[PDB]
Amino acid sequence: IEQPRWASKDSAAGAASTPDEKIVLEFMDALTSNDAAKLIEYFAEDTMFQAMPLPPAYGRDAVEQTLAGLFTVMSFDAVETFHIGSSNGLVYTERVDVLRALPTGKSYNVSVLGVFQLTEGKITGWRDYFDLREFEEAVDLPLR
Amino acid sequence: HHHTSKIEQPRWASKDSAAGAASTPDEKIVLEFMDALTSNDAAKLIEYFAEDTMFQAMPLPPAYGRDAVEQTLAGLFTVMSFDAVETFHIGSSNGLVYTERVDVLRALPTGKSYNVSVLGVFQLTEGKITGWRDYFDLREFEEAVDLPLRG
Repeated sequence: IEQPRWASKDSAAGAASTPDEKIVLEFMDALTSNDAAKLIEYFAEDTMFQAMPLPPAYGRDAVEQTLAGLFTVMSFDAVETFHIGSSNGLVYTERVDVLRALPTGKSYNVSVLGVFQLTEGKITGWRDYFDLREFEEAVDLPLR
Repeated sequence: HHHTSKIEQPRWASKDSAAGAASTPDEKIVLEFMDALTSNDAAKLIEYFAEDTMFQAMPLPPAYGRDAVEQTLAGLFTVMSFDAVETFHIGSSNGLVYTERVDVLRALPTGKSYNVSVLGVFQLTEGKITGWRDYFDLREFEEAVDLPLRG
């Protein structure tokens, strides 16, 4: 994970400053477990998840199942957040996702900017924005 | 070709009236800049940018420096039009503004449009943009409007 030339050089750039931002960074770190049943405990009943190039899942069940599905084909290997901010109950994270395709054994660093919506310390919404094509090509695995 | 103007509120969008409005001076500059994008006028837009700045539509190579940004944005405006923007959420922290939007982009060679779901980050110092990065999927756009920007 190279520090992009545009990443802040401030020692606090990618660190938490509120309880909600803290919940997210911990949830981000937990992703490396590739355990949907574990991660769903971070989510509220009324929630949704969407990797924006792909369709969205609505409901705590749909999110768990979607994450489980993703984990049968891909390993969350590492994360680093270069910027984190929040406002009005939404947490934004500019980060890098190291993803590893199990069927083909290839890996690619995905530049991601995500948004989280939290109520009472639980996630009511999660959307990651990135380019799907370049990831697919780099790991020889189509996901659409 | 036809394409409707009304942009539907996503099911996941916040119904908090404050979520989509500017609460600080840095957030207001960004919303002004997002309304100024419909001008497709690099010369008008670069006035928002500092000398030490950068811009990158992440699926495409970045541009560093004020001159590079202007030429890159101008280049875009020869092939695509910026027809409309709606920002569902805008947030702010430690000099970085974030905006969850839909960019209604139209390909000039074909006349076709597409709603691009975008999440963006802006870096500001003294009210001038030192950085702008928009995260989205490019293939969705290329295929929808039949305008190839990457080979």
